[PDB]
Amino acid sequence: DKTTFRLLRGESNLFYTLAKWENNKLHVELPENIDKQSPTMTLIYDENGQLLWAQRDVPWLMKMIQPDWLKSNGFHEIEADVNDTSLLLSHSIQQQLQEVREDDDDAEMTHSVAVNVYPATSRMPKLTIVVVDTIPVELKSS
Amino acid sequence: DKTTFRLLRGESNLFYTLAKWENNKLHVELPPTMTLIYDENGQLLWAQRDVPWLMKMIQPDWLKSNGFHEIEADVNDTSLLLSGSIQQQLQEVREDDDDAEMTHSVAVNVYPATSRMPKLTIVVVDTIPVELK
Ligand code: NI
Ligand code: NI
Repeated sequence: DKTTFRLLRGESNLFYTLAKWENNKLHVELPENIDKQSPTMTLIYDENGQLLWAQRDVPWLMKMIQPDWLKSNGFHEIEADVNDTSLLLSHSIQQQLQEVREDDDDAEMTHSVAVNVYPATSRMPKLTIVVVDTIPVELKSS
Repeated sequence: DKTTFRLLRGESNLFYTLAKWENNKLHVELPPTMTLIYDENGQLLWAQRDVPWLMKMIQPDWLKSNGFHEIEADVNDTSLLLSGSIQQQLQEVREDDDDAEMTHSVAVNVYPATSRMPKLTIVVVDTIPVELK
């Protein structure tokens, strides 16, 4: 909750820091195995809500992010089913998800989402960074 | 265990975001943990507190890659990691065995060189021992 919020807001900063504008475009300089260094998903939008960069293409995830949310700092929650939650990681969370599947394969998983607004800068346009924790809330205890 | 590393690596990304390279020197802004920052050759550039016994615990091999480790320490050394709140619990551990051994979680994170910073390795240590919550 509070530690989730802080660690998610902290990952937003890492990506902001590592982001650059070259060739009239946004690029992020990330270590080789970023996906594996953290169980998070990041998206980066402009002041008008247009996607500029996605750690990956995640349809269900992109329809959950209400444009409204991009105009202010916030902590939200989105929902996915076990099947989508598992593609977010596609390692041992997989066994746990199978266990959720054994009792209810239509089970809903809740994911925390941090929205961070960055006012434009001399070397950086106004930007909105969105960070989604990929470990559902129902599996945190483990 | 797992969230332990995630919270330590969060304290690490913080220090990396506040960091700056000016006058050819690393510049660090002040954001239960202790942080140390090293360069590409594995030389210390900054320690949040100078704790000699801890530095000799950070195996140079660990600075090459991101990783999660554990280091042992007696009660005298663990209590030197805080200057002292938790100190009270440390006194009763000491009171029933001055040779008690303490474990501390250690997160190592590597940040590749870029166009605003050179390759760094930030090391974060959980100052509260594993067996004291
Ligand atoms: Ni179904
Ligand atoms: Ni002794």
